[PDB]
Amino acid sequence: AGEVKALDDFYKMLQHEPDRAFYGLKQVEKANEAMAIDTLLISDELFRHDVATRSRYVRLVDSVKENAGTVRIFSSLHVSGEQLSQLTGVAAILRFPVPEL
Repeated sequence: AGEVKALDDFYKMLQHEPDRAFYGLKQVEKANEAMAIDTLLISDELFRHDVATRSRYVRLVDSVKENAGTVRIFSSLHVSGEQLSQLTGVAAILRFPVPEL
């Protein structure tokens, strides 16, 4: 609902300002280091089944909230979550561009 609105806005951002729409954990982590994130979009599959990697995901979630961002956790039982999953399970809409990409 909010989930599908956010993901719509992600695809919109790819058209409107591509430098404010990233996917992939490395890109999204770089954007959070700059505190640039508007919304983090994450599949709950990524928490499901490896301690280090899961911890990396939980740090990211908490850190994004600490940086005045919003996190939206997607089920994978609709087309919306399935699509996020095709983008590696993590994406972000950025509030600001990150000049260093």
